[PDB]
Amino acid sequence: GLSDGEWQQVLNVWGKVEADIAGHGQEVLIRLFTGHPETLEKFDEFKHLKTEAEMKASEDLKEHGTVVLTALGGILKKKGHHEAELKPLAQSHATKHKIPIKYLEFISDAIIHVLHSKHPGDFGADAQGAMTKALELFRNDIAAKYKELGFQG
Ligand code: HEM
Repeated sequence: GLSDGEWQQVLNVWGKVEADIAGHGQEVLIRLFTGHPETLEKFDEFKHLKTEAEMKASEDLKEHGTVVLTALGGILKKKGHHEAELKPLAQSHATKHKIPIKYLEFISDAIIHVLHSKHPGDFGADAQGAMTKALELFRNDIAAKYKELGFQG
């Protein structure tokens, strides 16, 4: 867990994202897909967008980025009391999309990268500490449900 002070740093940084969720969303997906090409293959509707420039030219990709960060923001705002929002996501990523936990690790690092990239010098050490914790929490709770389901990957 996170202290209230850590949660207040998480939500304060999330406010920066909300200034433009789609722009942040697109950056996260691109970092993921260029950094770990294997992840693109799980998306049937984007697997043909193998380079950064192709990825940038798709509003469909950008609306998916929007969906991803609006879901995440909604989870962060629960401050760890997220059992109800997390179970459906774990189940669908495990059973429908077949997303190994490693990919969640990847997107987690991608978010940190993007925050530093879009707000250089504005994402403090303290802020980073708290955001990291928050994503680890998220990952760890998804991990528990994967285990329940035996999604070996
Ligand atoms: C911050 C972590 C993530 C969040 C919040 C998230 C959220 C979502 C949401 C809300 C949906 C739509 C509803 C559903 O199908 O459950 C979805 C679908 C999907 N997710 Fe994720 N996701 C995350 C990570 C990932 C990663 C790392 C991958 C793959 C490398 C992935 C692959 C997919 C795919 C393939 C679908 C179906 C897509 C489509 O129909 O275009 N997700 N995700």
